[PDB]
Formats: sequence, structure tokens, C-alpha cells
Amino acid sequence: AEAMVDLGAIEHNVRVLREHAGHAQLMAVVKADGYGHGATRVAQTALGAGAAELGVATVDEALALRADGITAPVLAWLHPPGIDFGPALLADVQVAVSSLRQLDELLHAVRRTGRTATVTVKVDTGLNRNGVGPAQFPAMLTALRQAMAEDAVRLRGLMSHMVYADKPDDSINDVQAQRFTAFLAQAREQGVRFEVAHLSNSSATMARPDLTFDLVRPGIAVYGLSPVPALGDMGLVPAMTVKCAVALVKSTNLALLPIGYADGVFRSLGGRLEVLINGRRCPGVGRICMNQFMVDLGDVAEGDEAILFGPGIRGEPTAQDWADLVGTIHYEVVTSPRGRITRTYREA
Amino acid sequence: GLLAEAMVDLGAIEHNVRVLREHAGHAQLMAVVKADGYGHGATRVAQTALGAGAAELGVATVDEALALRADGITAPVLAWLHPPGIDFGPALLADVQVAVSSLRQLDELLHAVRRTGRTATVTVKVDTGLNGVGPAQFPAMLTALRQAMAEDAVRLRGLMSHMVDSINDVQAQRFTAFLAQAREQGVRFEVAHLSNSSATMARPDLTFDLVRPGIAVYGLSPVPALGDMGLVPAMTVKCAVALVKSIRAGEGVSYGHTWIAPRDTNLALLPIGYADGVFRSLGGRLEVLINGRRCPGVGRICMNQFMVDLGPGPLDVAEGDEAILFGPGIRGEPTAQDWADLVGTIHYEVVTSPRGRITRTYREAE
Repeated sequence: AEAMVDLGAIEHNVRVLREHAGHAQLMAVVKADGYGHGATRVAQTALGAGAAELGVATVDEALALRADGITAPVLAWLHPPGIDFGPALLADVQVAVSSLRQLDELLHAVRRTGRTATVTVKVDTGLNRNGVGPAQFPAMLTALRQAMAEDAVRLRGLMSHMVYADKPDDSINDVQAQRFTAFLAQAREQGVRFEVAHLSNSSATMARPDLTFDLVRPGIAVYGLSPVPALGDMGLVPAMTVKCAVALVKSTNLALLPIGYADGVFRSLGGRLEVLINGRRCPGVGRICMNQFMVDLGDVAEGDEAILFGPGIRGEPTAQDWADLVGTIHYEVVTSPRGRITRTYREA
Repeated sequence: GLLAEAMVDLGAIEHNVRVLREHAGHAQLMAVVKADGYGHGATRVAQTALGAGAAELGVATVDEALALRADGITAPVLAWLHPPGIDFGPALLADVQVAVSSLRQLDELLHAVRRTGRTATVTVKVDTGLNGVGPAQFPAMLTALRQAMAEDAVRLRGLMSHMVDSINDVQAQRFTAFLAQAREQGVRFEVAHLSNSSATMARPDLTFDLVRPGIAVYGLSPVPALGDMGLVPAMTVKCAVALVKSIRAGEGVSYGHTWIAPRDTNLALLPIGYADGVFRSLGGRLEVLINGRRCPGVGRICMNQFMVDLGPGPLDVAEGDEAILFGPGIRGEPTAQDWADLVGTIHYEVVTSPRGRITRTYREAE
């Protein structure tokens, strides 16, 4: 079994996203090991296709990209209490801070390493998770101005998280942008200029160009998965195809597929999913086991290829179809395949 | 792993193996460590189970068996799921026992015996109602094994089947018929085994020479309706609290704002999500244990984080404090079975889920 990532599709999706972003620079989001597609290979491909920067949640993710030889800018924005920012600084990793405590921790690491931090501030425009709130932003701006005066930080970015990953027309997107503009006015009042400001995820990138600031941060759309499923594929091509070989044929006629829920085939797909074998759809029957399940063939031989999901070009189910059956989202579908499902690549 | 961990208590594994050996009576135990030890770590659990009296190990694939061998495991290892056209040579050269479930597979194994010159320690997997050799094909299987055994191409170690209520008695009766058909055709196996964890613990009258528990080794109940059956779940999934914050009544939480605070309250941010194995459908249903108190999840589970409600009572949580998502339940935390109930699955799938930011760690047995 394998989870075949078509880097040609990644490259195509990156090119589509850049058309929508217009003059804005694109930050390809490759957290969670490239949403299960492989952070390093997707990153290399996106940068080749015109992405300017990479975005990840954790410094650990950023250090992994650096260790694989990535030299492009990388921004990390989720830091657990206790983190040592020193390794990030020595590896030229940009850090988004979301509290004065995080800033103070970063500054101690700047003095320790002797390395000026390229810093972004993450503010709360409505998600209400971890961004700096409006009342705390002035104090943060003052501390940043002081630190920048002593050449301890370079003030690169202002960023915020969108509330809706898939609801572009909701006026909360417009509200969050108005709130973001207000934060920028607060900075002006404190004599601070950020190099760039960014709020857009994939949904906002493709559908709200009127809310684009200096950079866009698409993730899901890089992998070809529609950020607004009710609109169809949005001209993207899902990059991941999950397939496995028929391990046994047994008589109707059934095929044994040797992957199961420990490999990420959601157990709740039992008796509901279909797979594509030699052009035809074959429904799963019976439970998904830990490492195998059966499908009903109703012209198939041991070793033949069964496709569980993909872009849909050959009539195979899509990750969205799995999301529909399971009651989830394709984000969770593509971060599931593992174990016996080996990640592979189709070169572009 | 500082951020989050799936901590496996090897003292619990030892206790569970001891319990299983008690139930197995005179029979020996094959501890089943397929799927990287049901998410607990095949090698570490294998080492601990053998040290607690397990006689042998069971896995699905030869690849799993080779991984144990490469980590220095020398005990017997049996593999029973093989892709068509497998070259059994490496298994024979690594002293991996092979269970065959078809005549075609036996032919593949006997070819590998001819190519390598290594006798195979063979087990036949028969179909008692569940793959497997069927009654129709078994007479031809026995004639061939008698032939291979006479030239010492194989050592005839095992006869096995897998259990799929009187249906249990029916499979056992079919299994005994296989043993009789082999005995009357003069083909003797060293050992016969039918029993998984459920049979081992609940149907001792159906114990043959060996039992093959998996799930109960990890302390998870093989008959959940009967309770913990004296076993202790070995996996505890826990994470450090990354942020504590206050919110006002009326404020939304997490992507989509699917939860609106009915009152001013305090929340904690736990930095693991569905890409780490926290099923997204647990959103708004699961509870965590923090400093002895249950805290419900609020809002959607995100890719790598979610939020829990600490309540508006005096704050008793700090950043860096420990949140327990599930465990054996000794401290009042949820169990893997609780998760299985909430999302409509089985604990087998729960414990094979944690990954990503959830680092597997080990507590040594005292």
C-alpha cells in the first residue's frame, strides 16, 4: 500500500494559488508533515513553483525542514511553555510570539545566542485562541520597539488566524480584517512599522482577494483539497492518492485489501466506502479490521491495484467523499494514512 | 516528549501478562505485537512480555518479525499475513516462523526452502468460519506437509485458527475436526491454538496448547461489557497545558466558533489535535483530567490543538500542568473505551491512533 503524492499537482496548485494572490507573496503552509503529504518534498516543490516562504506550527517542524536542507524563510507560530528559542535563532527560523512572556523568553535567547530574532507578532482578531488581544497589544509594541532599538529583534510580521477555514462570505472574515486594520493603526500610534501583515488562509486567498494584506498563507489548497467544498475542486488537483494491492481473491467474489484502521482506514468506513479496481467501484463489506478489509467484486487478480481515494480523475473516490462518509473534513482524511501505507512521490 | 506523550507503563504490561498466564493454565502464551504493539511499541512490549513469562511472539507480517529480530529479539516469532508472491527467504534466514493459509502460499514457502536450504518452521492457519485453509483444501495440504516433513523441508509446528454465543462453540468444534483429520491422516503438529484475548480470559474450556492474546496484553478489556477483567490499560495519553486564559460569556471558541461561552469562564489550550490522533469527532464530547478534575472539551478539535473548559471556579491550572486524555482510569481519567464509546468505535482503534506530536514513552516496571 502507498499514499502517492503527485508533486505535479502540488506545483499546479501552487501556481493556481499565486494567480489568486496577485501581488501578495505566498507562504505555503506545511505543518503536520505537509498535512500528511511530506513537509520537505511539498516545501521544495512549492518554493520551486513560486512560493516565497514556508509556514509551520512548531519550531521543531521548522528545524526538520532546515535539517533537510531548506534555506527559504520559515515561520513558526505555536510554542509550548518551556521552549528554548535558541535553536530556532541559530537555524534562521522566524518566530511568531503571542504574548509578552514569549517575547521575554525570545529576548533572553537572543542575548544567549547573539542572534537577532526575525520576529512576527500574532494577534487575536476573533479566533480567541492564543493571539495577543487588543488591550495587550500596546504594551507588546512598546517592548518590541525597545528591543528593536537595541537591535535585539527585526520587526518582520504581524499575523492573525481566521475563524472560518471554509466560509469566505461570512462577514466575520470582514470583521477580522477590520480588527486587523485596527491593530495596524495601534502600531502606527506606537511608532512601529511591520514589514508585512498577513491574515489570509486558503479560503481567503482564493475567495477574498479584497481581504488580502501583504502575504497569503494557504495550506489545504496547496494539497489540492478544496477550501470551500460546496464549490467543487476550485481548479485544484488533490495531490494524494491512497492505493493498495489486492492481496487475495475469494469467492460472489471479494478482494482482501491488507490495510485497516491502524493504517488510517477509519473504522467507521466499514460497509460504506467504495474502492476503484480496474475501472469499477467495489464496495467494502464487513468491518474494517486492524490491518485489512474486504470489498465485493460482484476481472481482478491478486496484485491488481485498488484505489481508495485520489483527485477523482479516474473515477476514484475523493478525500472529500471519505470526509462525507465519516462525518469529518478532508484535512483529517489526508493526515490519517500511515503504517502499512507508505508515502511515495510522483515527480513533477 | 515534552509536549505530549503516549506513556506505556511496562509494569502494567507485566501485570497483564501474569493475569493472562493464570487464565491460560497449563498452556503457553504467544503475545501478539502486530501494528507496532497495538501502538504501544512492538519491541518494548515484546521484551517485557517475554520477561514476564510469555513463551513466543505473534505478528501479522514478516516485515514486523524482521523488525523484532533487528532489535535483538531472539524468542520465537510467528507471522501469519503474507502478500502474494512473497519471497519467504529472508524470513527463513531470520528464524521467523511462517503460518500459511493456502496451498499456493505453501508452494511459495517450499520454493524458498529449496532456494535457501533452510527448513521452515511452519504453522497452518485453517478457516473455522471467519482467509485460511478450508475443509476442501486441507486434505491436499496435509499430504503435501507430510511430504515436506519427511525430507525435513518443514518442521510442522502449529495448527491455528482465529475466532470470529454458540458461534464460538461452532468454531471450536470445526477446529477439533481439523485436528482429527490431521491425526487420522497421520500428520502431527507440535501445538494447536485457537484463542485470542477474549477466548483466553472468558472461554478457558476452549484453550488448546497455546493462547494468542493481543488486546489484553495492553490491558484493554477483550469483553468490554464485562468490565476491566482484572487488567490494567497500559497506555496513558497526556499533554502539557500550553495556555490558560479567561473568556467572557458570548465569545466563540475554536475554528467555526461552534461553541459560544454561556458564562465568563477559564479555558486551557491543549496543543494536540486530529493530526496527532485526537479524533475530530471527539470535539465537544471528550473530557480531560487536569489536577484531579474533569474538564470538557469545547469547540472543534483543530489539526493540532483543542480547548477545554476549566470552569469559572478559582483557577487551579497553570501552563505546564499535565492534562490526561485517557489512561487506565486509576486517577479518574477517561479510558480508551470512553473514547471508543463517544466516537462509535473500539478501543483497538483508539490506541493505534496517537502519533505526531504525541511521543511514545515508557515507564519501567518496578
